[PDB]
Amino acid sequence: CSGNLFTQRTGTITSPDYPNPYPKSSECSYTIDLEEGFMVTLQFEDIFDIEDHPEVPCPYDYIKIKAGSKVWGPFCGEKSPEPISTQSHSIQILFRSDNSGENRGWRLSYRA
Ligand SMILES: [Ca+2]
Ligand SMILES: [Ca+2]
Repeated sequence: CSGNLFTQRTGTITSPDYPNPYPKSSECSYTIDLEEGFMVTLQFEDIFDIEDHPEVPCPYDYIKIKAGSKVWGPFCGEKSPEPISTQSHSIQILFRSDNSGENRGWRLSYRA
């Protein structure tokens, strides 16, 4: 769940094995890499189910997105964020999980 490079102008990315529980000890990363001038919008779809924590926001299981100097996240819980207009052709996503719990993860679609 590392190394993927997405170069088509639309696509779908999910947590490993979605909608089944994601693996424990996940250290996943993904890149969307389109031609300069393209502008990617990210929209979560379907169920969103990332373990949360009572003491800190999204410490150990989380998704985070970066485009240029902009970072969105970390996100977790049972509700996705609203769609993200990245204003970029170059997007980095990472997804972490720890060794406990049994949550189903995430699905997002991207378009440019
Ligand atoms: Ca691991
Ligand atoms: Ca967990």
